[PDB]
Amino acid sequence: MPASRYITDMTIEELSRDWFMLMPKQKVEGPLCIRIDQAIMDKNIMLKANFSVIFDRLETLILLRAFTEEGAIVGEISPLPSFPGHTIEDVKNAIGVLIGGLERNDNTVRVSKTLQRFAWGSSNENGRPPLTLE
Repeated sequence: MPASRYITDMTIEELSRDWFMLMPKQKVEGPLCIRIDQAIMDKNIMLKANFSVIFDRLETLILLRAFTEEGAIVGEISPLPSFPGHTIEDVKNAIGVLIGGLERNDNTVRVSKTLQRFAWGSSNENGRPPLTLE
């Protein structure tokens, strides 16, 4: 087997940090459950992830986290433990569903340097349905 690399893009300190959603919205996207908080607006947020790597691409996502430049965890993409054999194809879409929710809320988000060159790249999700009024 070729050597499998591990990206510790986000720290164990903040990975093991307890948090909640004040406006919880649960999207399921394949083997990856997307956490969307509808209240988090006007924030500068970063899409960070720890994962295994093979052939210089994302092999299996261990965990993905969305948190502000404040450090406050406002969202997450939790890989379901009952699915240990998922592809980078699943992950790149999942990142963009999380981002899509952040876009609706009107934040300012950026994807991690790692996720950009591994998963995101050319195949990037785009779009924001505006939060309509009555």
